[PDB]
Amino acid sequence: HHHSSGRENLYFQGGGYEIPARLRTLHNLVIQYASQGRYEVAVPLCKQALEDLEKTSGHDHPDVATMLNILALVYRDQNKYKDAANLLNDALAIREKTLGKDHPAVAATLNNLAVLYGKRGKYKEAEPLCKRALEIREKVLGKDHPDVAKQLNNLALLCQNQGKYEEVEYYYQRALEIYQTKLGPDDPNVAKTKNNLASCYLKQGKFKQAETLYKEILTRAHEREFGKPIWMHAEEREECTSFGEYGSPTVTTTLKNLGALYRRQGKFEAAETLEEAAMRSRK
Repeated sequence: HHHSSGRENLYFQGGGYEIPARLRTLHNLVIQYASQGRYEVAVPLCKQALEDLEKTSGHDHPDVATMLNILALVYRDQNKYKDAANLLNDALAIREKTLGKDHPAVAATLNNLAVLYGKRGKYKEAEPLCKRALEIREKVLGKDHPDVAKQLNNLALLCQNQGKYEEVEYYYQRALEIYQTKLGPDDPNVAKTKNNLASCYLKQGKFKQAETLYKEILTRAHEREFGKPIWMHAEEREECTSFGEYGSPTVTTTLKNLGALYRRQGKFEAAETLEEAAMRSRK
């Protein structure tokens, strides 16, 4: 019944209140079968809604673009990449024509082309599409909106795949700046963006800068519960009488990361500490 704002370009404005009930049902079935990956049913029904809609309002209409966008994504999941790119451009052309060059639906379609090219390793081609979507999101939502930040994270990983590390660090820091000011410092996106930037640092050999971000994430996590963390204990075990001295999903990964890093550093007692603490945090 409900759908993410990220897939809004696959749905009719508001209800679709004035869309004939037949075309509304036909749309819901296309969506339903495509979810189950049952493309035998999904495609004809889509081709039919497309045919039915072209008769009613012509090819250059927002609803044609909607059914094209749905179909284009079915073709992409079928690994029919060239066909998918064609429909999305056709859908882009219509949306530019009927809704404006800087409409949210346009940004959505560009983010679909960029994803398609990127997942096919055509990062250079994807990059401007992603940047146009970002210039649209800025215009519409404002330069400090969390959705503008979400977009920066996608652009930064697109640039990372091209080794453009100076642009990457900038985008990740701009996105972290937004998620820290516009959202809480204990918002999950803050830790997510930090791990992403830490990954970039790792590529570059900046192990110490990544170690810092892992520690920062693990500190605000502990300080939320009881304002020493697992890593201070790890560093204590690394350095080292009647009885012995016996002893969030975005955090469990950070523990796997810092454990991996300590191991990379050859700090094995500190590594085992976090590696064991990660296995515990998973279960």
